Amino acid sequence: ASPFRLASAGEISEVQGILRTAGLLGPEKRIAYLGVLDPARGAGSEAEDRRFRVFIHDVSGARPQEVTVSVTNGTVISAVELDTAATGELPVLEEEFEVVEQLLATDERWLKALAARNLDVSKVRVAPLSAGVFEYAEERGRRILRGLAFVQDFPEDSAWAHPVDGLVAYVDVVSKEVTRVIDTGVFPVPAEHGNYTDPELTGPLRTTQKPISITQPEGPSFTVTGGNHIEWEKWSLDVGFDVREGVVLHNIAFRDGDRLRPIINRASIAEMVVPYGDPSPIRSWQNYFDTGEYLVGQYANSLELGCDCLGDITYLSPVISDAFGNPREIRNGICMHEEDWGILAKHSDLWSGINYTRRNRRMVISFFTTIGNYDYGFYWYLYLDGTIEFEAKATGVVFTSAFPEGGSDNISQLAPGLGAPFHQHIFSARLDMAIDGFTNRVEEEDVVRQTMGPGNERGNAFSRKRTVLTRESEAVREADARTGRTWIISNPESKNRLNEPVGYKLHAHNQPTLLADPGSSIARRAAFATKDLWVTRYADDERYPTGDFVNQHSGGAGLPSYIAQDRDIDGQDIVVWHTFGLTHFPRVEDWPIMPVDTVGFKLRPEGFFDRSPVLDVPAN
Amino acid sequence: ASPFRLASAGEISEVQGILRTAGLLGPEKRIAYLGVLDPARGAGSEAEDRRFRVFIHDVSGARPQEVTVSVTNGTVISAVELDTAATGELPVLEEEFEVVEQLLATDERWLKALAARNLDVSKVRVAPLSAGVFEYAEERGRRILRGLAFVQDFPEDSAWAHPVDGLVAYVDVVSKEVTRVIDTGVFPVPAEHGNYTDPELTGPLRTTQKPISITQPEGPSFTVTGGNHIEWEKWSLDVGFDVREGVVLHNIAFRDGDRLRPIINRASIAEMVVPYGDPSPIRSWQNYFDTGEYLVGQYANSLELGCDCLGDITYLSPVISDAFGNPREIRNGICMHEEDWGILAKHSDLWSGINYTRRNRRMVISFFTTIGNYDYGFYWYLYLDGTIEFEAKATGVVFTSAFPEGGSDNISQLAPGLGAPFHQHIFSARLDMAIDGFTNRVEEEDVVRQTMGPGNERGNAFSRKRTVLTRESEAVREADARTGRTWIISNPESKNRLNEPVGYKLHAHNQPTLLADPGSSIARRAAFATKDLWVTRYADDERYPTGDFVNQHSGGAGLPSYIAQDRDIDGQDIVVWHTFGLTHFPRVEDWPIMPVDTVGFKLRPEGFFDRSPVLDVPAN
Ligand SMILES: [Cu+2]
Ligand SMILES: [Cu+2]
Ligand code: NA
Ligand code: NA
Repeated sequence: ASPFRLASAGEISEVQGILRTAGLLGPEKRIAYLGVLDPARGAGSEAEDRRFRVFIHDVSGARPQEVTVSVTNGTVISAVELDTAATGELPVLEEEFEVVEQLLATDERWLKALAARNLDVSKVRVAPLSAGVFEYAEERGRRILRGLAFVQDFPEDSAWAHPVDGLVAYVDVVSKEVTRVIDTGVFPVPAEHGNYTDPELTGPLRTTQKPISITQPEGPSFTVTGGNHIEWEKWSLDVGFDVREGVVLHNIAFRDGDRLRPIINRASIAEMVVPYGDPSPIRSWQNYFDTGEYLVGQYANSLELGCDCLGDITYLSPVISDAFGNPREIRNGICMHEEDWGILAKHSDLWSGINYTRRNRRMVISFFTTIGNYDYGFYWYLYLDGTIEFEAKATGVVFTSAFPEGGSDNISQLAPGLGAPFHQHIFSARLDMAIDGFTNRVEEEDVVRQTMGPGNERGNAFSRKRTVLTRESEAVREADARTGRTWIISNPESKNRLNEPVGYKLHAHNQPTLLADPGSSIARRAAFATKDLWVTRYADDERYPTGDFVNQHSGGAGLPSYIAQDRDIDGQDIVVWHTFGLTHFPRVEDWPIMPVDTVGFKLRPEGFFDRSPVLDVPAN
Repeated sequence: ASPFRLASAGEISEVQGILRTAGLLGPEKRIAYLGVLDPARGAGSEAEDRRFRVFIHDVSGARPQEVTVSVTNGTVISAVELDTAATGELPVLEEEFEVVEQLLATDERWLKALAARNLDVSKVRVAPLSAGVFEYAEERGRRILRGLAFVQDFPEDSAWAHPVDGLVAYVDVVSKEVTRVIDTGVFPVPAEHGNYTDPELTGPLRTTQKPISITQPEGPSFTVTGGNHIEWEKWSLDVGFDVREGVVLHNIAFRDGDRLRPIINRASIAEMVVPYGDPSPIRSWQNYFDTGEYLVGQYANSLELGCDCLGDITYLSPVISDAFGNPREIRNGICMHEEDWGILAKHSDLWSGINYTRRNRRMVISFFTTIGNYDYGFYWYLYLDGTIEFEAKATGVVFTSAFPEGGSDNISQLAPGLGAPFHQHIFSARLDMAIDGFTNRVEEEDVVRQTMGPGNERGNAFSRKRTVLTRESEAVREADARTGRTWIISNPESKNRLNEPVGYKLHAHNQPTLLADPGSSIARRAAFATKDLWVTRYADDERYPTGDFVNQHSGGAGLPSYIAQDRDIDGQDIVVWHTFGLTHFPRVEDWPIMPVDTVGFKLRPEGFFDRSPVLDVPAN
């Protein structure tokens, strides 16, 4: 009965039926996005009204539509025609990816370029990539993908080992036209294979690894009710899934004695951008908005027991829509389990003679997505002591190019003639905060160094300072690792037993933010990525830091437009947006398949509790 | 037969006999430090000579001595008398701790201060703390401890809940005189108890945690030979133990095909300092050098199976000397085990149809120490992919004070009337590098942003730059998180298959360094803590960043004096010293016993291998 339950196959089928009945889903229509809307602000509100948001593409070239449907009542609530040259194109459809290689295989400019390189078109794979917004006026209002070529020597070959540099093509996937083919010159195609299951490359497999067996003889310590409501070691939350954002956590709360205390109303990764730093015209347009352009939940993997998730695993299998409105199950797409996490607290006291040790554990909620060559794991952790942490795991195969004779300032060499362009992987976490309720504020905390002198005669004192962010115009903040800068989200109307406002402290990793020139297309489209922390006043329609329609959309939407409203955020319903990412200069060890690298953030209680919340953990 | 084997009980007994017969270990003598010396540099050192270094204290006031003995030959190699006003006092003896409380209990000034506060002297515990060097000219050349008082209401009570503020005493522990008693005023003694095993405070214990069973049905994947030589998943190393430094790793190497390739010759935590930032004269002198002043190895815990170390555990039980030269075993003082570490690499490839997942593992070497109220865990990790990581875990009970009426800029409130002064925990890792051999150099790597313009028309390019550190005077470096600064240790004479020098990259956490005023006593004595990275030329006698005799040394010893030699470090035998630490503003949740917080660093291969080193890991 919970309003936060996962979408069911029947709900998606019913949305299909409602759209069909309304005349909105004829044979020329495709569903590019479908997802459940969260309840509006208001305790109780409608007893039950499940509403869905749909983006509807038209393959004949007519204008697309944004539609909201009530599956409970069987009604279309609103339907608006979109002017995509103004507000952005819809997300890329899975069926449009296949179009690109097929169209290029019959284009005489493409065939001439491959013939000049002595390449067989039947062996050339084309990576179909999002287009962005650059200097090509004919692309405005059209759905464009750009293609880069790789050779596959045989059907099981890793094409990523054999980039065809100097060549790029642009394709209109609705009119099925190749608009431009650009050939800047022949580069040798790197010849070494990158087949990481070939015994010639792996050598004999290790025989030295003995098994590690992780079991839970009495089952796990968490309970799952209503399909997706979790209770674990005083935590309470609902696990959602959205085709765009992937796993979404709702209603994160902590049972403190007899009271369920809210902490975070909604937590998600609301965008992720992968900008490339190679100025070659073959790749200087290359920027993936995996969330906003491709929809990461759509490409979620089925996770295999014992390989992907080890231990006593509970799975969720979320349902999404295909392009025609039929439900599709992602079997075993979300893994949930608890993990031992070392020592929690320990002290051996000389004076009392008491020796005390307790162990920690964490609850893990994770999913993995694959987008072309890259594979990303998204991990949410809850700890016994009240800490909440997010970790992204990046692996897969690095995107390759030729390595130029004479070297490069923007490309790493991985193998003879094989390069890997520099790039970043930058995430935006949207944290709809609810620390003890919705009246919240953000303070920036810096360490304060003090000068030796009166009142500090030995020059040892140091302190800290907290600055309240009171309006959106002052709530765009940068990291400062040297001064230990953190941000505290507090509730000024809820005090702990020492009469201090309860709070949580956000600890960032302080990695570099977006490196592109501030005047670049990517800096305008991914403005969120240029600053570490943004705070906005909550609003129903302010969902993504890049806006609703990211594909081929110029600047003008998203966080810079939201904060211009300069709303009061001092003791209000607020949303924290945290930018964090990895800057990747590829190394030889990343080839031919990359070991996991990680980045994340965490939030720790800061006077939220009246004392340690884990004094009641037993010894076992 | 290995020169790097742990010291045995028999070796320590031989040292005792040698000292005794040489007349160096009379009844007035105490051993303040005893440890084995590493072999001198020599790629052909065959004749085994086990040598021990000893610091001998004299309780009657005679000059202490530094002695080197050969246990192989049964001889005293050298014995030097020390002038401690010049070169520093010897480490604090465990037996001097109790002397402070006993001497104060009969001092009329101390008793009068307690009587004014209505405190029973039999209930007053005194923390005996290191003195440092401040304004008191009468302390130069004398062994001083300073004492702070806490009330224990009953024998099993946590005295840390009841600090007696406004009172401090100084004690000469050799002449057994109380030199000063300072009473700055009466503060209420906080009355709430902090007994974290009292059911009245814990409440009923949780019944919700179900067991997690971690077993290795075929045994562990590592082997231990010669007592302390580890082989695990291509790694090879020796696990040493020193009473000052604790666990020391020797001869870290990686078996790459047919070659055993050195990486690090010796890795240790060579100092750790805990400076306090409260300007009250009761505490403004307070700075713990846990390694240099107290010796963290001698307070190592015996680690309990299933509580401290969980899984299939292999223990080492190192032997140390007591104050009279008798061997003392620290039973189960070092835990060794391997742990599952999630996904190592993963890719699902559309074009080849191959789905690939591999799991990661790490080898863990750990010990725990207790120094008064604090407990520290030291963890070294080796990963399958060549990564080396260190993690310190801080827990225990925070050091307390009164919380002043009207508040404080330098103390947190934990409970009614109970404060916790601000402080840091700063570590120095000493990494005697040996990347493919001893000819190494360090480069500083910064991200480079590029401006939009010719050759970068779309404003997307970015790059990096590397600066070689060529002499010690230019090898004192600061972090810069904003530019992604890392340091690369490479061997300019050993190239990978792409003809680039092999290297390892040091990734710091970029936490704040020492906050004290640069003119302060602590900044002079802990100068290492003021900068993130130091590089020196290797020398046999440059062991600790703070010098050999840290206790009551006036300042400048260790790294500032080593660096002043300005030696060539460009392609030489070099040592990297990395400073890293936690800045602790105590929170309510840290009381009455603190959940673990962590800090560390890691090193990752950077073109050390010719491709990923984990292609031969099986699916399992
Ligand atoms: Cu990358
Ligand atoms: Cu601390
Ligand atoms: Na909110
Ligand atoms: Na070295």
